[PDB]
Amino acid sequence: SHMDASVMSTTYALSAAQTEIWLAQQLYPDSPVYNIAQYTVIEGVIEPAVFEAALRQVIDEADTLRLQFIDSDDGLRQRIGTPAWSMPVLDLTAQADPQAAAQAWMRADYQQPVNLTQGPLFCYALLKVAPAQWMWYQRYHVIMMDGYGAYLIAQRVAYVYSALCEGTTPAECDFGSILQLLESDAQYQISAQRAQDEAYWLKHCANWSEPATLASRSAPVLQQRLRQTTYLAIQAPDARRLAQFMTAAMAAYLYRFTGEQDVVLGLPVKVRFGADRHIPGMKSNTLPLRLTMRPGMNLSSLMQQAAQEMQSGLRHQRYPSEALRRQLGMPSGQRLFGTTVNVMPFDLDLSFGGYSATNHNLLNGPAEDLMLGVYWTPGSHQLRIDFDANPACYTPEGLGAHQRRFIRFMQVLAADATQPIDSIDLLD
Ligand SMILES: CCCCCCCC(=O)SCCNC(=O)CCNC(=O)[C@H](O)C(C)(C)COP(=O)(O)OP(=O)(O)OC[C@H]1O[C@@H](n2cnc3c(N)ncnc32)[C@H](O)[C@@H]1OP(=O)(O)O
Repeated sequence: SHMDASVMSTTYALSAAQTEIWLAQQLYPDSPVYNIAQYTVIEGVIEPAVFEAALRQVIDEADTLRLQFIDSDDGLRQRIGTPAWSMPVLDLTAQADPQAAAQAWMRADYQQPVNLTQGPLFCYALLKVAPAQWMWYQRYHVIMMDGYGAYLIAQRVAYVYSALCEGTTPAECDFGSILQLLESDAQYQISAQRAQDEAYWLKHCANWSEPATLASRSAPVLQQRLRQTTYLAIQAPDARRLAQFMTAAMAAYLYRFTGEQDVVLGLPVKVRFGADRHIPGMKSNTLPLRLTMRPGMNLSSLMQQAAQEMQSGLRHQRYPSEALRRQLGMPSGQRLFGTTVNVMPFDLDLSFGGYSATNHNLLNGPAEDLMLGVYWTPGSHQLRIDFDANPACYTPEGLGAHQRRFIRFMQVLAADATQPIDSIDLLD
C-alpha cells in the first residue's frame, strides 16, 4: 500500500536511546513511568497571553516539541509534525488549599497514559496559587525530552517571556534542530567511535555481579516512583566532585547494608558533546560505575575510585547501557546496576519578566529499583536529595528510614574523610 510507503518516505528512524525507550514502554503500554515533569514557581505576576506567545515561540525554536510518532513495518518512526496543543490556565486562589489543588491537578496530568502516536507528548499549563504566585507546569515523555533538554527549554521560555514583557525582540535562539541530533546519532551507530566505546565497556564490565541493592526483591517497574525528599545544607566542590561524593557515599551505604564489595551503580550522563549541547531532545544515557569495597577504605579512597571511573569512562559515554547488556550476553531482565546516582547540577533559578522563579522536579523517569536524585544549583549552599524507588520494592516508611540513615551516614563520612566506612555507626 502506498500509504505505508509514504510513511517510510516522510519519517526518520528513532535514535538508539529512543528505541530503548520505545521497547521498554511497549512492555507496559499503560505504565506512565516514562514521563518527566517539573514545575517552575514564579514569585510575581504572569500575563498568560504573553506566556502563551513565549511558548509558541519556543515550540518553533525547539523542534523536538513538534515531533510526531507514526507506527511502521520497521517499528516506530518520527517526523517534524503539527501537534495539537493548548495551555490550560487555572486560577486556584479561591480554593481552600490552592497549593494542594495545584499539586493534584499536575499529578492528574502526569499520571495520564501517553500514547506515542496520538499525543500530546508534552503539556504546559499555568496555575495561579496565590496573589503573585504562579506555577508553570511542564511534562514530557522521555522519548522526546531528557532532563538537560527540559532545563534548556525552561531557560529559553523565561528569556523569551522576559523580552516579550519588556516589548523587545528576543535575541536569536541558539538551538540546533532535532533532525541534526538524529542524523548525528545515526552516524554514531555505524561509526568507529562506537566500536571503541563498545570495546571499552565490554572490558570494563566483563565480570559482573548481580547488583547490590537495599530491596528484598527485584521487579520491573510498572508504577510511578515512591519519592522521599530531603533538603540538605551543603556544609554536610563542583558537579564532578559532588557526583564522586554521592556515588562513593551510596556505594559505602550499600556495602554496609548488604556486605557486597563489588558495587556497580548507574550514573546518568548527558551525552551532549559539541553541537548537541544546544539541541533540546532525548540524549541521556546511564553508565555502569564500579566501586570495589576494599578492606579498610575510607571516603577518600572511594572518591579516588569514583574519580578514576569517571575520568576513564566519560569519554565513552555514548554507548547505550542497554546495548552493553545485550553484548555482554546478560540474561533477560538482569540489570548491570540496581541503584542509580543521578546528579543534576542544573541551575534551578529563572527570571520571568523581572520576577524570581525556581524549578522543582515532579517526575524523573522510571525507578527500576532505587534512584538517588540530587538537584544542585552550582555554587548554591543547598541540595535537594530525592530517593525515588520502585513501589514493588520499597515502602514509603522504609524508604524514609533509608534516606534518614543515608543522610546521617553521608554527613559522618564528610566529617572525617580518613575514617574507615566499616568504623561508622549507622542509625538503624
Ligand atoms: C521535566 C523535568 C526534568 C526531569 C529530568 C529527567 C531525568 C532523566 O531521566 S534524563 C537525565 C538527567 N540527568 C543528567 O543529565 C545527569 C547529569 N549528570 C552527569 O552527567 C554526571 O553526574 C556528572 C556530573 C559526573 C557529569 O560530569 P561532567 O563534567 O558534565 O562530564 P561530561 O561533560 O559528560 O564528560 C566529561 C568527559 O567527557 C570526555 N570527553 C570525550 N570527548 C569529549 C569532548 N569532545 N568534549 C569534552 N569532553 C569529552 C572527556 O574525557 C571529559 O573529561 P575531561 O573534560 O576531564 O577531560
